[PDB]
Amino acid sequence: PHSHPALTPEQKKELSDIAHRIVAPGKGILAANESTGSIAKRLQSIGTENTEENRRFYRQLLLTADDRVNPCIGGVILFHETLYQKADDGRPFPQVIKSKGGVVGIKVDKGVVPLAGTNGETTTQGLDGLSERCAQYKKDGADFAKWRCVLKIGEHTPSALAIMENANVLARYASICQQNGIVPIVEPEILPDGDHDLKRCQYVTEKVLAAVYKALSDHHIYLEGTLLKPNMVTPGHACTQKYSHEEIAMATVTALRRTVPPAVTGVTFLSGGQSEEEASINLNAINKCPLLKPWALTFSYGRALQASALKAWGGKKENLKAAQEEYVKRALANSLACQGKYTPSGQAGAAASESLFISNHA
Amino acid sequence: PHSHPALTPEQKKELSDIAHRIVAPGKGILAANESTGSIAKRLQSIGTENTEENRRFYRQLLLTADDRVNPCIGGVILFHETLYQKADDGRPFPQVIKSKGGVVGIKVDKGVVPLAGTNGETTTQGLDGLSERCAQYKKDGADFAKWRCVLKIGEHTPSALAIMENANVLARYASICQQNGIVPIVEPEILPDGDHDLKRCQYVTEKVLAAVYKALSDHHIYLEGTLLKPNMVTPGHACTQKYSHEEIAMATVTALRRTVPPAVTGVTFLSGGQSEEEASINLNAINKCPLLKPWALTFSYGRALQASALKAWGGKKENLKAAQEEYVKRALANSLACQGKYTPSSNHAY
Amino acid sequence: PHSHPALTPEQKKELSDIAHRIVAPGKGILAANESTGSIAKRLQSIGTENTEENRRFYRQLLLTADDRVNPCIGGVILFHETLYQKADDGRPFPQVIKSKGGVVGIKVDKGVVPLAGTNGETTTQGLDGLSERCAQYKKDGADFAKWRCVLKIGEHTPSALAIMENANVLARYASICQQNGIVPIVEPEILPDGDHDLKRCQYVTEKVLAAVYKALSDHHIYLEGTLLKPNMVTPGHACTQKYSHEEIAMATVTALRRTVPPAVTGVTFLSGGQSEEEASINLNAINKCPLLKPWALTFSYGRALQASALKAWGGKKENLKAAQEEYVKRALANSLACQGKYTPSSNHAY
Amino acid sequence: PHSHPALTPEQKKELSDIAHRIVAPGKGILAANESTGSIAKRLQSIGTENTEENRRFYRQLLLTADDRVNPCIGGVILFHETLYQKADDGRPFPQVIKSKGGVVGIKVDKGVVPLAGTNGETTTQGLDGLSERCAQYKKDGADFAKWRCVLKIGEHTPSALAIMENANVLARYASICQQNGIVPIVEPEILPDGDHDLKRCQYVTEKVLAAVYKALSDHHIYLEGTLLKPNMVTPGHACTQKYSHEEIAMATVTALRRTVPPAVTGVTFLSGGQSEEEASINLNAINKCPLLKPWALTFSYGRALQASALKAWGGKKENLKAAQEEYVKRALANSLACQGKYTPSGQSNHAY
Repeated sequence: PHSHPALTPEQKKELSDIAHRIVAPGKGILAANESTGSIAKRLQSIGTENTEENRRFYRQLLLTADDRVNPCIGGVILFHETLYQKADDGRPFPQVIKSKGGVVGIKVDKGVVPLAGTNGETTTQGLDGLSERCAQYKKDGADFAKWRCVLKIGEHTPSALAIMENANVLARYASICQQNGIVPIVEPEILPDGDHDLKRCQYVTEKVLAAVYKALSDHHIYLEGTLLKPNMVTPGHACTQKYSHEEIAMATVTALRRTVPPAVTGVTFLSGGQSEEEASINLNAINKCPLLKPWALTFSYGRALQASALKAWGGKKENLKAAQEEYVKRALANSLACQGKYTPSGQAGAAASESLFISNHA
Repeated sequence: PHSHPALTPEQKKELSDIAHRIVAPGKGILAANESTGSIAKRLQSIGTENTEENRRFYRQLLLTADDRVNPCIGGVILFHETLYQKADDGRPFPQVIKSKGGVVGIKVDKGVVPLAGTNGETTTQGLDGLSERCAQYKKDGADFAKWRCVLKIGEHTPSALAIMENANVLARYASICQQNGIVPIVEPEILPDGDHDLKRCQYVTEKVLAAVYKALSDHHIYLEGTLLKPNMVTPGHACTQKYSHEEIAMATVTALRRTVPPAVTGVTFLSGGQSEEEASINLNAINKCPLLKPWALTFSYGRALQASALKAWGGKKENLKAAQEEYVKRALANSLACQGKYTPSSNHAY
Repeated sequence: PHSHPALTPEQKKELSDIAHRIVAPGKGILAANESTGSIAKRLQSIGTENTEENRRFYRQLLLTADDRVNPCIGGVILFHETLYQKADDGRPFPQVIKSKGGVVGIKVDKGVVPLAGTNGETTTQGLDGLSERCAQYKKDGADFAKWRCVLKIGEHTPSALAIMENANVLARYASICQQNGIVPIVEPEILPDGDHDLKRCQYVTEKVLAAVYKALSDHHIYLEGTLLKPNMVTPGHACTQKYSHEEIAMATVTALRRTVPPAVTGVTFLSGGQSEEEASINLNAINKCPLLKPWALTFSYGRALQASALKAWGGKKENLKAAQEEYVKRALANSLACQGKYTPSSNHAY
Repeated sequence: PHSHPALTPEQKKELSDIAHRIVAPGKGILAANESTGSIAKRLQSIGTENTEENRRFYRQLLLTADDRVNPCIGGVILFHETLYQKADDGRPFPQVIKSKGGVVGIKVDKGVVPLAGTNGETTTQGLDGLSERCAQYKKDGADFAKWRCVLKIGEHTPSALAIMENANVLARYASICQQNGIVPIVEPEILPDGDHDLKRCQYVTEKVLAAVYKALSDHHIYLEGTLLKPNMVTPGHACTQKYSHEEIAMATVTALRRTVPPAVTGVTFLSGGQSEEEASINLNAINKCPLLKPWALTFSYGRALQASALKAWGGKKENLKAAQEEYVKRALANSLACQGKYTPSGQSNHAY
């Protein structure tokens, strides 16, 4: 019951200042850390070879959009490869991101692994030598990190074991990050897979988050120097009953109010299969919910920000302008949504309404 | 996991409404639930025989203070005996309390008991037949309850066992209360005894509250239908280092912000033996602290509201008026305090 | 962590000695602690009024059987009422029990209560004032106590909350008993109700017992001064698949080997609705299981020891000898069973 | 509340047979898994250059001792490098180990790392890619593994976080091993450093082992297919009070009886810095303790088996025989001790 300060006042100030800059009013996160195995399917959809140059070019396309995205993007998450690549003008991507007022993030987990004795459940690995990697990434320009755990709703899931194990490992990952001046984004994703309804997702989300913050407390984590990346509370993808955006918003904010301490600097929602438009409309409704919310409620989207741009590009170099324009459109929209000032209008492509849901392959 | 609704929409509405009424803006709680045993020493200090009549008169004196206290008192905690007594005019005390706009509370725990194998630590008893008692109390005018758990800061305390057992028994007590329409006030008091500093109190408070809310979650407690009664964060009574009210306020608000969910309707601070003036000044600083507070921050005082009144009374019925005047002044003072409008005359460092 | 001895070497020796005497080779326990409301149906089955005198007579009938039962009975559990009744010769029942070489036990729990937010799950109450009660029972002749927690196998049960809460309350009960020189018998019964199979009962039984002993550790419980009363591992009462006695024995012993520390003095199995013969045959197979068992494996039966005697009696004083004869028959059968000497006439698959 | 079998009957039988063979009556384990950095200190103590060939020669010296050690050694733990080395005749070391009746073991953890917010406490890393590593080692001749967690007795240690985290990681390691047919040896070592007495060590050992087995249960670990490598229960090194071997044995067996389920196949004690003779006398006393012990109580020594051999060798090829003789003597002495038949010649429980 004795205190052995894990961080110093200076270390706390550095972590808190970083977390606040990432989720400053009107700002959100662009999750462009897709691996080669993942980005491959993306490039394939538009019939493009999955080469290092193509991946480089595509990342450059998103990172070098006009200055209209500056007020919209507070942070950009990159994959190891991209952190060490450069734009056509020789500027390292981390430098390109910062020159536009954004903070650089890096994925540090090494994927999910199966939990023996469970019904298809998993935990995440990547703690080995994480300290040394964080210290090096910090030097190379990164200020925050990404780590994803995955849970699923079923007849016997998520189980007591899965919840406890995933909560404990997130805490370890957060502790090591903070020791190296890196803001950890805690990500306990609850998949939308299944036919459960809204209230069931809310119940599970509440139990999961209560377990996550108890674990963070046991591990002496500095919450002001962290961010939370949860799933919005929605019905199952196969649920028959329909709900409005106001209901999803109310269920989501209620779950958070019952589990997330005010000390947490911000919440950056994951789209999880929602369409570009659907993701923006819900984020907006959440920010308009009548209930009191002591934390920033913004975005951290991957495909929900790139869908239209990826299609507009098509792998054709002469379509750069068209591609970037679609990206900019979604950034501005979400910027307004994280402020509760978004109202969808006329020119909203069909690709923006397409469901980006993919059944969890396992 | 699978949900088995512990409460219906109607039941939740009831508990939430009661909780909000108690901690409404500018309002607090008067803790007058002392037992014959715990009130003994006090009547002794003013040379007054400890008889039911004298107790009834004293309680009457506090509950019948003039209307100036109405906007100050949102709740009143009574001891079993008092819940069934009447004022001179024949009105049941619960009725007197309600007519002045206050909510009636009742003490339901049965005291602390020693935890074998610990360095003098305890847990609290009172769960047996608690359901039937809450239903009976509800029928007789009570809408919220009090249950006190006690922890101590020492070389090896509070231990892992004490923190875990006290947090678990508090959840059981809360569960039973919510099934009978009674708002449970969770009170995990960490004594100020000792020579520890301010940062050590903050550390222990953070760990305790964290354990408390995890246990409330495991037991499916409806937070919006509860209140929290914690100790303020301060140095031990024997600490040689000095701190300002602003530092006490910052440490207190920071600790709560790191553990108490926004859904909790309100926080009613225990006085923990502080003087009337000290408990008021500190509550004021807490409400003026810059940090954002998603819950009401008010009072739930015992001696911090009765001290001067008990003295002015001294058992003399002729002192009624003088005694009530003292109580009215502390009620007004704390009402301004819980709003940050009272005046007697680097957060990264936490 | 730091040590703060809950017991002295003398207190430990007293508890260990008591525990060993109860489960001495060939000895078991007679569970005759049925309440008025529980023995009511037992008496109406034989058209006998449920009066204090009839209950006193029936208990006397069992407690005063001839010396043939002495070597078979190491302990007898009584209900409050019976602990203060006397046989026709004026002798207090606790004296009658001790005079035959048996240890006296007393039921101390206060029944189950519903756990809010669960699918009909419960926990057990009775801790309030338990310390004073144990001190009094000790003076009146009791050396061990009984406390029953109930768990059920279902689609979503037993839940994480039920397991944790029941395990925790059993630990509080055990701690209080040992502080008063009373040997606590830890009873986490998993009902056989349902259509689940043998493997499912073994799984749940394994998870519950692990939680029970982690709890007893956290609360500093002296295991040598305790006994365990669990359910045998069997298929659900309505399971379609059928199993042999050897299978039941293997599932039961394997489950116990994976969770019960060798320090535990003994295991006294509950009958759980099994017939008199069935309960004896299963206990016999358990003792013949070709695996190492570091603890005594005996019995603590209620109806599985009284069924025939109760019927033979039929409420007629003229059938005293006949009734006791039936009791002696089951006492001898189980005495042989707990030794693997009873005759009515690939463990990696677990 | 539902079961989803992590292992099949065939997988359980395999893990169980391996565990029993390792701790069969009269047999123990030789821990020769020192790393390059660790072995450096050992070689430097005898003025010998720390080269691979020198390490190979030394490991060979122990692995090729005469057949007298056969009934004494049930298992041999190796470091990665040694698992892929060969004897002079060209035979792989794991082949040499098996031909002499021993089971081959491999160290799989990746060392300790500091736990932030604690008073110098740590946890252990090494889970990343562990499943692939175990499958590869199994194929190459390994049947059991080693993973070491370290806890320390102090003013505020072991803390709740340290105990909980170390117990959890050990369970993760055990789970992955069993999925690959490798028997995991759970090693929660409590350091003997400090001036604490016998009672304090027993208390701490009891609380640690309780958390360890609760964690193994939560992760669905098959106990019959595991072994435990705990510290003996002794006073701290700086403890002023003196104790007999009988008191050390009683406190050790008492702590184990109160926490280790009888389903555990065996207990292989670590020497924890004790002298060669001390570790043998205590192991013998532990086996003679007048209490019921439902599991095999044997050894898993490093320096308590190599101390004299390393010195007798001195790094000189001409001293091979003299060096091997020293090793054999300790192997024979401990073989008797884990049976309670040890002798210098060569042939109140309530107070705890």
